[PDB]
Parts: sequence; structure tokens; C-alpha cells
Amino acid sequence: SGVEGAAFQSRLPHDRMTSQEAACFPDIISGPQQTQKVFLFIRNRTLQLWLDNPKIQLTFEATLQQLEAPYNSDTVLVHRVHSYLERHGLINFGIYKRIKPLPTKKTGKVIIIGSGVSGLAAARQLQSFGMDVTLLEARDRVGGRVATFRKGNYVADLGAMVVTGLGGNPMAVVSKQVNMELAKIKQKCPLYEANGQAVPKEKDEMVEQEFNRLLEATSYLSHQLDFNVLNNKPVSLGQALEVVIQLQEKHVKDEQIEHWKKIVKTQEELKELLNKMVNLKEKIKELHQQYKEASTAEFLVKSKHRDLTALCKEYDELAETQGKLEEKLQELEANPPSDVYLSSRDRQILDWHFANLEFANATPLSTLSLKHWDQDDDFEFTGSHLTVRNGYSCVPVALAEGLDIKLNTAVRQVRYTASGCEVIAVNTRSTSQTFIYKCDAVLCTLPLGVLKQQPPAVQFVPPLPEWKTSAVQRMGFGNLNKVVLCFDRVFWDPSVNLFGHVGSTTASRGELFLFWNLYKAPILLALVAGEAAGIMENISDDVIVGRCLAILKGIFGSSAVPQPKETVVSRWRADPWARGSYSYVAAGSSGNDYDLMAQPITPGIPRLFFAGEHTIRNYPATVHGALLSGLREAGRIADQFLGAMYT
Ligand SMILES: Cc1cc2nc3c(=O)[nH]c(=O)nc-3n(C[C@H](O)[C@H](O)[C@H](O)COP(=O)(O)OP(=O)(O)OC[C@H]3O[C@@H](n4cnc5c(N)ncnc54)[C@H](O)[C@@H]3O)c2cc1C
Ligand SMILES: [Hg+2]
Ligand SMILES: [Hg+2]
Ligand SMILES: [Hg+2]
Repeated sequence: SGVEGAAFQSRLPHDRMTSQEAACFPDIISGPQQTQKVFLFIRNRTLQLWLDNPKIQLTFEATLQQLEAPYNSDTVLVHRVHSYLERHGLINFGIYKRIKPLPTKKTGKVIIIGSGVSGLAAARQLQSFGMDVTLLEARDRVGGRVATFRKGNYVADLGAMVVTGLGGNPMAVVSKQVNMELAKIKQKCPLYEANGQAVPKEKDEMVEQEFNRLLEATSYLSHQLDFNVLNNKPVSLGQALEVVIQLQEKHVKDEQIEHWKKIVKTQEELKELLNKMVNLKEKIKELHQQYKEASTAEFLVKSKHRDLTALCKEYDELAETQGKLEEKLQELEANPPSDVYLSSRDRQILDWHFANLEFANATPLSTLSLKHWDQDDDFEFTGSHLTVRNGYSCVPVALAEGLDIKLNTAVRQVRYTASGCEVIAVNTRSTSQTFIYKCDAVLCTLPLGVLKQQPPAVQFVPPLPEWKTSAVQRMGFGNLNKVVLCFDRVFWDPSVNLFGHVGSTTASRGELFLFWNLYKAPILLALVAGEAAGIMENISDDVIVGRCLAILKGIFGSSAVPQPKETVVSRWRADPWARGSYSYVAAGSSGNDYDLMAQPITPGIPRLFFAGEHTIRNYPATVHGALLSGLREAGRIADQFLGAMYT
């Protein structure tokens, strides 16, 4: 119904109790039988109230004076539940019209490094929780990896772009709090070969099926044959993909020989029978004559014929088998089995499919861990993916509308004593060059690519533990850029949301393999994935944009493709503040390292906390994952520097 709906939108079992909820309400409800029944209801009921209007602060009081006959009778458990929820950011999170103003007297000082979605997400929580929160963004703007290009009437989105489902997506709440227009993505997508050729629907279907076919084989080798460690080395997805393919290439060369074989075993039978026949032609030739000339004419001529009968008559089975066989020799030479697994043209189309996976996981397929690159799948939201029409930057800007964000300052050192901790940052685009932030706790929102920067970029007085950094280095941070093309008008099909360009070579199959049309203005978004992404980051926007034009008027109008009025090209590897797209499970790593990343570090009570895209295990590499990780720490921190929820 409706109350049980909210539970789902909150990623919570409706009739069950979270491992967490169990803890905060220790048998106080995990004791009797039908007393928890009530509990859960009071939970879902609130979850519902909040969700039905996340543009306002859902008060304990408001929650109370809105419950049914029983429930609101026991005023105490309600509060218990409400606080619990409000603490974990299941209600009153994001940006809402606050009732009951913040406490002028804040408690504790928290320094949050970076102001990405996880940063802002956390910030606000803590703020609301009644704490002193200051964000140090080293980038003249908020939103980090949610970067939107805004020039005149054009809107682009070089960072996050898609909102993958609204089924249990916290982003569904934020999205309506901010009044951000989302739009569904037309699945239809046509593939144009490296010539413009639209690729016949049937070929596109066979190959794509053979893609899903291959990929699933891969899954079998992994989860059914434990083909995860070959030669004390970790198996990568791409490694396995190449195994399965090579195996189907085997079946082909195989049933190819079973054929050639029996064609020959028959060619030999006719030749072995032709001799038997040519040899019988003599016997029926030597006799046939001694018959006519010796036609002695008593019981003799009566027999030469009895003889010639048998011979001419046995010469029938031969000439009869000959045909039979001689003709079956055609049921073979006339119907060969497939001579090749995939045509050179096929593979290229197949590669596009690979590139499309590389685009998703933001890393060459070779880099992926055969066993865990899927690991998070069990939590994907329900409902179709949407595009933001007015620019994703809405969310972050909106979310920053009330906190003190120390922009343009770059944290280059983090100190943490058993007691307080110091943060030293530098300024860059404003008269300064050295600051020092003293505070109780540090919330690190630094992207995995930065924590990986060799040099490195930021230092941690007591160095980060063994376990930590070793996890940081074995995880994966990928890359993937975009090529924005602002035009004079639409020269492409308006009812199509996306179309692909088949690549030339397996390597560089990700080179501008997918154009994207999602806006009002005449604007296409070109994608560079796979190993092409990093390399391409070394070319002029001009040259890159030129390769786009070709492919374009190559598939469209005979040079009936205008000159882009405007143009942008992203380079996330280079961005010193990002160092790549987002994480991915690399061969050797696993879903555990995401957990170790969340792990707070305590000096020789905890000081250093981490959040961000690379911190959240079942929602990595996403904006909602970042936001959830954000809320998570915000809560965790306030449980130590304030108190823990009871029942
Ligand atoms: C091309 C591309 C496409 C994507 N598409 C999607 C998509 O469709 N959907 C989706 O859900 N996700 C997508 N993502 C990823 C998503 O945007 C990120 O996962 C998310 O923004 C990460 O959140 P974060 O809070 O960790 O912040 P950022 O990743 O926002 O990280 C922290 C912030 O700190 C700043 N900072 C860095 N170094 C320092 C320093 N030394 N001192 C101080 N501040 C510093 C950064 O500039 C940044 O603002 C995409 C990413 C890329 C690159
Ligand atoms: Hg397509
Ligand atoms: Hg197979
Ligand atoms: Hg906005």
C-alpha cells in the first residue's frame, strides 16, 4: 500500500527490522511479539509522512499529531522512532523548509574536506544536528564531480548526468525538493558503422545477443567454476571475455572439421566404389561377349544368361548406392557449417558493446575484477533512468544554500591528535597562501583518485594506517570524458535520445562511440570511454571536435553538419581535484575495500572520518551513493560527539 511503500523508498524491509534498527532498539522491541509490529508501523508511517512532502521539516510533534487512533497514544516510542530516523537521515535530509530554527549555540567543530555531493550532504546534516561545520573546497565552486556547463541558453553536464531509477532512490527526494526536471531516456539507439551504414536491425540483434551471451558465460566461469585466480593472478572480466570468445572460436573450428571430415570419408567411398564398379564392368564385359559369340547352346546359353543376370543385377546396387552417396556428397558440399565465429564487421559491432560496458564501469574491461565488478547489482533502483533537463548542478548549488563553504582553499595537510586535529590548507585564486583549521573531527570527502595521487597531494600527520592505504591502492579509479557540441539547430533525429558510432579498432572502440541528445538546444554530447578516454585527453578540443564532425556528417548529411557554435571537452584524469571519473572494482579488490574506506581512523575517540563515492559499498560510483555516504558519516559523527539513540 502506501505506508509499506515508504519503507521501500527508504531502502528498508517493511515487515522486518534492520540490523541497525535492532541495535538502537535493543530487544526493547526485539523482545515481545506484537509490540514491534507497532514499531515498524510507526517507522513506515513517518517514512511516509516525510516522503510525501520532503520540502518541510517533519517534526516529532508534526509526526505525533498525525498518527492514527492507537499509535499516537504512546507518545514516547514515537519520539524514539523519530529521533532514530532523523539521525540516520531517512527523514529531514537534503534541503527543506526548516521549522524550529537551528541552535545558535553550536557544539563541536567539524572540518569537511571538499564540497561534493557527499560533502554538502554531510554538512547540512551536521549543521541541522547543531554543530559547527566548515567545508574547505579547493575548487572555486561546489558540486565537485557534478559539474554543469552553463553558457547563455545552453546547459551541458560534464559530470554526473543520469539519475538511475527513482525506486528507493534518495535522489528522488532531493530532486523534488530542488524542483529539478528529470526526463526518461528513450531506449531506442541505432548503430552506425564506421561509414554511416545504419547496421541492419538483424545484425544489431544477433551481435547484441551474442554480447549478452558471452557476458553470461563469463558469469558462469566465475560463480560456478570458480575461475577467479589463474596463475596466482586475479582474473579480470576482459580476461574471461577473451576466454569464452576463444572457446566459441573453437566450437566453430571444431564442427568445421567434423564436416570437412565426413565430406572426405564419402569422397573416398565413391572412389572406392567406382573401382568396384569399373571392376564389375569387366566381368560383365568378358561374359557379355562370350555370351554373344558362344551363343554349347544347350544348357549353356541358358546359363551364360543366368550368369549375366546376377552380374548385371548386382551392378544395380552399386549404381544405386553410387547415386544415393554421390548425391549425399552434395548435402555436404552444399551446406557448409559457419566458417567463422564473427565477421570482422561483427566483432567491431560487438566491440561497441564492450565499449558500452567500459563506458559504464569507466575503465577498460581488462581492469575489472571478473568476480566483483557486479557486486553492487543487488541494489539497483527500480524504474527507468532519467536525464536532468536543467543541469545536474542544481542539486549541489541548492544544497550549499546555507553553510559556510571556504571555497578556493586546498587542504594539503591533515593532523590528528588523540584529542583535536588540525587542517592546514592553502589558498590559490585570492590573496593568501596559508591557513590552519583547528577542529574536533575531519570528514574527508577526497575522491579516490586524489587519495591515490602518488606524490601525494594531501598528507596525514599520523600516516594513514597500513590496512587503509593498502585498500586505497588496490581499489580502482576510472576515467571517461565527454565532448559537448553546441549547434545552430538539430540536424539529427529529435525522437532519438542516443545513437552509437561503431569503432575502427578494438583498442579505441570507446572513441566517441556514443553521441547523446538530451537537451532543448541543438546540442549533442559525445562520449570517450575505455582506454581511449585517457589518451584522448591529450588532444585539442579542435581536433577532438573534428573527429566528431567527421563521424557525424559521416552518418548524417553530406557535410550537411554545421560548425559547432560552442564546444567543451572534459578531462577528468587531468583535473587535479578529481583524477578520473569514479571508482570501480579492480581485479584483486572487492566489495570489502569500499567498507574499509568508510572505516573511521582513531589516533593512538575517532577523529578522521571518510565519505564519498568510493566509501559506499552498495552504491559506489554514483551521486546517490555519495549522498548516502554523506548522510552516513554525518550521523556516525554526531553519535560520538553528541550521544547514541536509545529506546
Ligand atoms: C564523466 C562522469 C560521468 C558521471 N555520470 C554519473 C551519473 O550519470 N550518475 C551518477 O550517479 N554518478 C555519475 N558520476 C559520478 C558522480 O558524479 C560522483 O560519484 C559523485 O559526485 C561523487 O561525490 P563526492 O561527494 O565524492 O564528491 P566530488 O567527487 O564531488 O569529491 C569531493 C570534492 O572535494 C574537492 N577536492 C578535491 N581535492 C581537494 C583538496 N585537496 N582539498 C579540498 N577539496 C578538494 C573536489 O573538487 C570535489 O568538489 C559521473 C562522473 C564522471 C566523471
Ligand atoms: Hg545503440
Ligand atoms: Hg557459451
Ligand atoms: Hg536549480
